[PDB]
Amino acid sequence: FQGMLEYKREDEQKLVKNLILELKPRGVAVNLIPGLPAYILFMCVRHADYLNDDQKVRSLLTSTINSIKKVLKKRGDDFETVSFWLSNTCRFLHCLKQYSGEEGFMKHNTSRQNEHCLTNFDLAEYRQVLSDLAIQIYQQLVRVLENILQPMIVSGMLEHETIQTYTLDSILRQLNSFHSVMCQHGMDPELIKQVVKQMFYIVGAITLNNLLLRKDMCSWSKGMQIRYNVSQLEEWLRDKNLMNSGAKETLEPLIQAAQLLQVKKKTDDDAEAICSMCNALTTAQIVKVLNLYTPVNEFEERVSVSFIRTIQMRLRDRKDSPQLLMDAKHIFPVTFPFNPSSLALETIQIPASLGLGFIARV
Repeated sequence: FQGMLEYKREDEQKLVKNLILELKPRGVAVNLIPGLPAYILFMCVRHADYLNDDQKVRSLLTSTINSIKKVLKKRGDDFETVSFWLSNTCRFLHCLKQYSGEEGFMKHNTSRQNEHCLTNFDLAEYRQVLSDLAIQIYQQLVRVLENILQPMIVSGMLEHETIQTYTLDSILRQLNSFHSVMCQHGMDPELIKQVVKQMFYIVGAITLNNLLLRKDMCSWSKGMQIRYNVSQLEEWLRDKNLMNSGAKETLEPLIQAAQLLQVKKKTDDDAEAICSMCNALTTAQIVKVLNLYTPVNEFEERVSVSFIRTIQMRLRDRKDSPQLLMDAKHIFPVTFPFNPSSLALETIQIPASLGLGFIARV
């Protein structure tokens, strides 16, 4: 057994139907072996390459890419399905690299993986197409994230009192559910990191925008509440070993506005402390918070106009962005760094549960 799979030309549509269109991401086999559809499809590409059959290679790659697009048009609003196919598209791309035969992708191969490289076809142009597809799938993934998270944020980060409708705990359970689905799917760790940064940004940007929009959100105690909430999100990062994901950093402007809500706002020293601390907020965002600041406790006092004027004067030369509200729909641009797999293709078994009886091991 050489780690290849053969199938008849006429069964190609049946092949992508069972491996892609109708393949359930919760299937027991694809859970035991994350990436299974990708590997099976790749072992199919290998046999077509071996036969030197250009029509068959062309046809299979096209049916594969088009089937993935078809699943995402149909079920693209379901996180599990999109996550599953971002992972498998990525893995398929990795395989085509790992086993391309190009010496640069061979650095981490075993001797036996090297024997499995493609020999007749340079598939570089397909790789580029696949990469672009993953970008689009990733963008869909983030939009699904945003759609589920956005109704949870104000209620859970701002309105619900966490220090004596959605709660912080709701948000944290969502984040967990997202994370564990991606882990189940075997998504690249480096890509999970980016999804997590993106999620933290959504949470942060929506919370901050509300501060910039509502007087009843700008008090000492809200600021206190926001810092407490953030520290829970940081603990979530810490527990997941995601402290170098960049996700903490996306919360920095929110943290500085929450700190802005809490500090002294009367003296020139207070004016100066604020300008030193708030290096991740624009002059516009700073001045907004100050203008909106409305005491909720007796120990809080109104920010005077002269104080605000003072703060504008100190930031006169800083040349900030005019930005006020943040785009909660911004997507940090993503990369898919090559991630070679240690799976031995010759060990791979096609589970009867996939209905692939019409393909043969070679």
